[PDB]
Amino acid sequence: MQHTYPAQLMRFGTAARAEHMTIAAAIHALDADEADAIVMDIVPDGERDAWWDDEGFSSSVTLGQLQREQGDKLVSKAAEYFGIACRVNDGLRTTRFVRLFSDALDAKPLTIGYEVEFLLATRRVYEPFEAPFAPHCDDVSYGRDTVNWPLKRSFPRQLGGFLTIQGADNDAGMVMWDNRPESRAALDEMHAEYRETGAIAALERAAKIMLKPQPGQLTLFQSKNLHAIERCTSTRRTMGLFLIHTEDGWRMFD
Amino acid sequence: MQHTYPAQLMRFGTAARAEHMTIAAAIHALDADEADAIVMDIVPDGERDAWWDDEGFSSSVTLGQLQREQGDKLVSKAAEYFGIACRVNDGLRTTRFVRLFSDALDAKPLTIGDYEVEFLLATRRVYEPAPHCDDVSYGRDTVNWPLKRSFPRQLGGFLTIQGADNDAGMVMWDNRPESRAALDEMHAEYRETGAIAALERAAKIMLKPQPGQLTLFQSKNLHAIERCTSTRRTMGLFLIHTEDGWRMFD
Ligand SMILES: [Zn+2]
Ligand SMILES: [Zn+2]
Repeated sequence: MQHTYPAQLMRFGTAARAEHMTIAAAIHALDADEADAIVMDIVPDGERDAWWDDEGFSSSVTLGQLQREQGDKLVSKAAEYFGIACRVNDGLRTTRFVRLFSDALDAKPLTIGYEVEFLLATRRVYEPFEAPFAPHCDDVSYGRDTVNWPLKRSFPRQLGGFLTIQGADNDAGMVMWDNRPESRAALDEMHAEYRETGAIAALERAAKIMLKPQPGQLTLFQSKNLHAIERCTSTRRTMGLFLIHTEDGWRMFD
Repeated sequence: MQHTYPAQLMRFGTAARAEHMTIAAAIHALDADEADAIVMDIVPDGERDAWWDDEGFSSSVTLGQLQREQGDKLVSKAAEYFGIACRVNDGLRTTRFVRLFSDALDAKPLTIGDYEVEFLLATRRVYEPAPHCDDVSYGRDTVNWPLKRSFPRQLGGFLTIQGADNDAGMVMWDNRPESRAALDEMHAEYRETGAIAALERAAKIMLKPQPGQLTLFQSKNLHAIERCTSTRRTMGLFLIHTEDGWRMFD
């Protein structure tokens, strides 16, 4: 039997439901399309540093970075990505952060193929950047090189999960819109519309959820929805990964 | 003081030479284009199984296999190849077989990459009862193959552990196909006509590696393994002499 934690469950256009839930229950609600985001109070004050300094992080290419590459550069970056994951996952799988999900869901690292593992998770440092802050979505199928990207299947309930460790001075958080771009090319066009026009005209019609996750909070959300992290005024630290629910069970990757 | 061994040194059209050399000296003779192959007596008759059974092999995608993949399957098969190399190379580094080269040449695994990751070091091969050549740059999917430099003195190196009863060996021709497309074209001629016309009057070397012998050769030359009547077991890798030093991969 599992720990329950204070949770706020958010759906577009609706007041947040406040409940005490297990991690597996929050993840089930998302996978059932019963929530767009859930924010949970996981780590109490004073214990936040221990999750970051966890010895399993000790010893970085992300899948989102791998997806940007094309042709021979995608072959060479895939070699870096998969070669690295194997060096670092032995440590990551022991982290309290990764164990949150392996325990709750019986999750395992996503594998390709012999089977070799995707990278499990990343610690993320956000340094002050004076920009709009950047809207993107995460979908394991969204390689820029459509032909040569080898994960061609989309999971409509793919989740992002990140635990906030240090918050920015200005309390920088996340905006999530009711908009799901259909492909990497669609996001890539949206980026060009932003840089030229300062805006994304399609968004002025979309409902948005603004989230300000605090130190110790885990934010779980449907990562296919467009979203963006606000400009930070000082250092923000988070740890995160993504989840997909496969025929063989829950799988984790970053 | 490094080990010294009996070596036979072959060169197209010239008499086989009998020398006695270190592994480093044999490799440097090939790398100076002063031999096409060298066969050396390395492992004494009582000791061959122990090389096969080295604990460093306790743990199957090769570079040659990866080369034949195209498009998304190339990216997927590359993920498998580099992922496996990460798993197994720490063991492989400790094997007597890999150490022949890392000791002789200060060789290291070939790397690719912002972060450097290793190619697979070596493989043990079991043969149970079409000529080709090996060049690191000869991926079939040329636009997507990331290794663009050809090394003219690329070597293959294999130690024979168990020989076939019919004493099946290796033939090399003085013929160096210029890309994977050239090789695939010759394959289409062998299949469609029953030989490769260009090879008829080409100089050839016939090798008959025995158990305990190391065969080092210039792998860009077309070559073929003769058909075996019984089980043949070998351990093998390739060498290229890069800007950074000698690098091993399979
Ligand atoms: Zn995201
Ligand atoms: Zn060969």
